[PDB]
Amino acid sequence: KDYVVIIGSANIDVAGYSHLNYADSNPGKIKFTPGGVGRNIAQNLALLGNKAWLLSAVGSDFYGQSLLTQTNQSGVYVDKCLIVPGENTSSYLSLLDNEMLVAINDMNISNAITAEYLAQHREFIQRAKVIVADCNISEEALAWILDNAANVPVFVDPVSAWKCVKVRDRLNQIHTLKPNRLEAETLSGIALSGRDDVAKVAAWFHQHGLNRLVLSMGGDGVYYSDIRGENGWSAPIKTNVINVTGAGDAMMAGLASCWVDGMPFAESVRFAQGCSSMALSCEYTNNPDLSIANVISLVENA
Amino acid sequence: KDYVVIIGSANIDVAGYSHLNYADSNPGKIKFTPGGVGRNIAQNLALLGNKAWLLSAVGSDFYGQSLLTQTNQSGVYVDKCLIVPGENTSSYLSLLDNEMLVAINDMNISNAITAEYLAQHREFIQRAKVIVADCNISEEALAWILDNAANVPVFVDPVSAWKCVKVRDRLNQIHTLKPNRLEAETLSGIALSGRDDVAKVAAWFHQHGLNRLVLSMGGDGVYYSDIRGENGWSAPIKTNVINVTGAGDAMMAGLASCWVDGMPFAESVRFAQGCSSMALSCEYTNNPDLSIANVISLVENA
Ligand SMILES: O=c1ccn([C@@H]2O[C@H](CO)[C@@H](O)[C@H]2O)c(=O)[nH]1
Ligand SMILES: O=c1ccn([C@@H]2O[C@H](CO)[C@@H](O)[C@H]2O)c(=O)[nH]1
Ligand SMILES: [K+]
Ligand SMILES: [K+]
Repeated sequence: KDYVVIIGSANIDVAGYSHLNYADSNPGKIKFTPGGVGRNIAQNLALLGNKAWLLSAVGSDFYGQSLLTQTNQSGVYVDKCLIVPGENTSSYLSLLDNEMLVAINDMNISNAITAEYLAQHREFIQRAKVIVADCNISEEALAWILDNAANVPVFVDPVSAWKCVKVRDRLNQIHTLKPNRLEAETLSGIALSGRDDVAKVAAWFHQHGLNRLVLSMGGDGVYYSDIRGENGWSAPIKTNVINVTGAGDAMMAGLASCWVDGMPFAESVRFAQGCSSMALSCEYTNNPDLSIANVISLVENA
Repeated sequence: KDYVVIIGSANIDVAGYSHLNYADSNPGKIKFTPGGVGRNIAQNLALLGNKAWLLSAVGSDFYGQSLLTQTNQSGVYVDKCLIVPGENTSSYLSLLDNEMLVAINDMNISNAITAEYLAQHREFIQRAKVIVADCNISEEALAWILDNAANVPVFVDPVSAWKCVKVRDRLNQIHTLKPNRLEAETLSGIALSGRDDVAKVAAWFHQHGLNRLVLSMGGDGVYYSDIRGENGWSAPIKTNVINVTGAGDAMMAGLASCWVDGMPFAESVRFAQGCSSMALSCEYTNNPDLSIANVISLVENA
């Protein structure tokens, strides 16, 4: 009865492209994918074999319930997700071409994931092996999670350069943070011009009380640092990338899962990279052939 | 046990706008509305009080099942709508601004609404008081409907200038056609420069065997013509137009419904205009306050 709790946003990604110029109902292709950092992480966790509870918010509309249902049949326990009356399920609209042209995000239902709401599941949350939170939620909600985790490790996904900042004053309450270059720069106030500067950035994070840093630098690789002194680089699992979406979602899932499985820091980072790689090689936001098995086959094939 | 059968397309309309410039996830607002000419006509018919069966196609995805469910709880009988495996539910994506910027339509599952499919409901179709078909379906499918209607009146919505053409050779099999200016011009090969040319256009339609013509000219009004000699104009119900979508859908519903209610042609046209007016004054694709009562109140306020 070990379970993982993911507190994040549940979205519908809608992607459309043509086969193009404006003020015209132009023929093309549209796809509805299930999305949202929290939701995607929960799903990757279920595909990794953990029993994952999603604490998110969808609307009273029917498409919310289709998001929930689709998520549930992926192995995720969505029966505490909040259904909000009157308001609409959040979404990520994305206009492409044969390659993004533009994108809209409507994610205000994330503000419904309140302190009140999580407080009604305090005990349940405090009896998880691991809590994973994304920064789509309000500052009040993230503060509540970090203040009432009862020594349950909180893994935090910073999401964006804009949304990561709510983490700055609470690095001492976070077990593992996984920022990208821009996010780390935005948090520390130190430029990540090159591979020379990861040390000062990590040192900044550790002096502000961050237990573990998992820093994705892109092509440079992943730099990981433990406040107890262990640090290192891991070079990318070089891959045939079709779409990049769900990469970080998969990596977060890998980190939390490996932690729950008793794996060491470095090897958990390598495994997580394998996961994100599987994500990079799938047209969909989450890969339904993500497994401990073929992630390990992607890793031993190093 | 009188029922109405609607054979058309079932879509999800997605509308997104900002608070906008490119290569950026712009915070904004997204709405999923149920749509598709056929589906909307069925819904307006249910709100007009008829018991309406929808023969459409949605995908094996979950959002299809949500389209069906929302439509069913709007009062429509969707239990013969086809759920197609492997392929995804069709949709009308719309990028707006505070004013449409661009639109994509993905409507290829409409080609799954086959002759085989309708033939498996031959009996049921042939025992309706009226059949309503849209030109989103294939030429083979429309030809099958018109060839096996068993003297059940077929009301046809032409949909677009591009899609209306499949109606040209089968006007003698159609009870009532409702084209716009552009559609009538495209069908007849006669220019509708002004209100002078409605007579020649209508005469062209009647010599090609069309029983009834309901011609919407926009601000000019609605010109209606019976192959038996009755014709006339009806001036628009001037309204507070918020968005225009679902106008013609509402009008078609009004026409079919009024026909089923034994109403005369002209008064059915006036009533139908009232319906479209209710639609014009609702932000949504279908107005849930469309009713015999308050449309008739929109008409008596003439
Ligand atoms: O602020 C944002 C932007 C995107 N996403 C989600 O992240 C995924 C892309 O990695 C998609 O599911 C998208 O909905 C969020 O959760 N928050
Ligand atoms: O070829 C098309 C284009 C649009 N629509 C639908 O018609 C409505 C607008 O009148 C919307 O629901 C839209 O999805 C169709 O059914 N077919
Ligand atoms: K992916
Ligand atoms: K409308």
